[PDB]
Amino acid sequence: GFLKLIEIENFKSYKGRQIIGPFQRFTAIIGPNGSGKSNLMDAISFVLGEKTSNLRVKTLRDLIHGAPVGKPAANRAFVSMVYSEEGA
DNA sequence: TTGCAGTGCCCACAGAGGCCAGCAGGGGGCGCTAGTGAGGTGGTTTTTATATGTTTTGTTATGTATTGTTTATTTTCCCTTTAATTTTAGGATATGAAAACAAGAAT
Ligand SMILES: Nc1ncnc2c1ncn2[C@@H]1O[C@H](COP(=O)(O)OP(=O)(O)O)[C@@H](O)[C@H]1O
Repeated sequence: GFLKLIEIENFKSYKGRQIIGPFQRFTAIIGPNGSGKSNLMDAISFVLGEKTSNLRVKTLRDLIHGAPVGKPAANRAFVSMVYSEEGA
């Protein structure tokens, strides 16, 4: 089928658990500069798995919320997707 | 002797014509002068002409500037040869990141 929606925890300006909306056949993510939007794609690649450098980040302990400043949100992060396919 | 018919003489006063002064006619020759007219001489200027001085024009010589000339040092186009310099593996490093182990903590 396709990807229904994405769930993030303590990752790239995403405090706590927030349910991102369900994804239709063609949606879009729009916002001004520095709004924290490419990080959604970074999480998509992350749950798919890829080396840290292409996520404009090193050592993979900087990916937690608040880590680039220097004060992490916690030592604990979830990311989770739900794939929706036909046959219910 | 006389009357009558006819003659002689003396005068005189118009009568007449030469004499004469007066006076007017024509044209000959001289005394004198006003007023031009022309001709000759002298003065003046003047005008042409001639000679001298100054300046203007023409010719000659020297210096400067322009054009040309064979050098002559660029200069620049064209070779063959290096001296950096770049590119391609090939090995080694490093720093990360899972992975396993060991250490609290809970059940
Ligand atoms: N964990 C984080 N917490 C807070 N701010 C962050 C965090 N990671 C990145 N940022 C900052 O958020 C800003 C938004 O950029 P980013 O999140 O990368 O996405 P986008 O490029 O779509 O704006 C950047 O200045 C980035 O440095």
